[PDB]
Amino acid sequence: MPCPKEDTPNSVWEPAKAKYVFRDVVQITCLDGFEVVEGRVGATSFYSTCQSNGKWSNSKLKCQPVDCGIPESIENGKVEDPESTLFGSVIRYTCEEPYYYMENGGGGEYHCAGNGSWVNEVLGPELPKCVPVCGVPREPFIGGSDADIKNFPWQVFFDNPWAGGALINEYWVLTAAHVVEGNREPTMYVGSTSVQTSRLAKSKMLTPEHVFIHPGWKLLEVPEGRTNFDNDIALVRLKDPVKMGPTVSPICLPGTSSDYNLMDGDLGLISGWGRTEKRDRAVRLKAARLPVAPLRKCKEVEAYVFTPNMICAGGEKGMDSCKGDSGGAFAVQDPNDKTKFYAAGLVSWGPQCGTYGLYTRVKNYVDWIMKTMQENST
Repeated sequence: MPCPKEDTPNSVWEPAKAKYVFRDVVQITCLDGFEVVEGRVGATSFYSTCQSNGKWSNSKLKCQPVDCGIPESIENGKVEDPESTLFGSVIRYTCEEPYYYMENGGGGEYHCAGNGSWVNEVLGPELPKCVPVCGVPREPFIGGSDADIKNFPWQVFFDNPWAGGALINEYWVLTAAHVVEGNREPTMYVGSTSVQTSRLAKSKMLTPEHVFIHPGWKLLEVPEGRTNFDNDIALVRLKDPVKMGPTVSPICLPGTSSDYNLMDGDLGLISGWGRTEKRDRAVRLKAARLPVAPLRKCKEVEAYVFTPNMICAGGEKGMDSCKGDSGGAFAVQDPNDKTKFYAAGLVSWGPQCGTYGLYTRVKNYVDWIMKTMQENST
């Protein structure tokens, strides 16, 4: 005749009574995190009625923990294999270190919340973004020596003709305008210490979506006898993002602040496969270390123009800027972080090279760089 109230963890009954009787109707609500799964629904409340036989109409319907389900994956990241996916469970996202780090990480710890979704203390249900770590080479680096591609993972090799550039994120290569005014659809390659024309299908090719030449770059009908190198800078947007790894990763950009100004004597690394192309053998990457020198030098050899948008480097006899690929990066150690490199300069001055080098002063172009990258996103 009367209906007993059985064990009620996981739920609350309105009205809550000690002893229920025939015809009594009870509303049952599951506690947050709990549901009754029947058919296509996870019911969080329902009615049950006390029958003439003392059994409840919906006895045996039980509130169970919600399942947040198998965690979504992220690009350039992994999620540790979870012990359960039920209410209150904890998962941990991490990025592929050291080539990637978590962008404003909530720490990557998510928990299975009451409504069935994985949530993070700060991000709510948004997943972590894993973005490329810039500037830090796996293995760091007279007239110049032998290099490995690991010393300069940001080096982009251009091919027709031989030239260079620097990878600055997963979608963008930084290079000299002189290098691209000719080929608007440049062939680019990354990830190898050696280059061999017959052998290029083995080294990972980048495909250009579009080339952005700095508007201050004076265009010439006759490019071979260019006297003015002001604003020698350009951006190439790639179709596909670049996977980072021990042989490929971007280089940092300079800040706008004055500690990214250069003093005479400041050391920079240049790198490349050389000015003279070789079609019959393999050529290994080479590098050289050069001191910043005052611009008032860089005048021996009618007649070149010089602006504060240019950096001069070198000076002693055996120094060689040819080493030294066009459009490549003049790499200086970061002032706030001795462990990462940034592109202070891009290799300028066309064919002119040796003993002293000329470099586009990257710092004066940071605004234009960020603007282009943000206004040509996706």
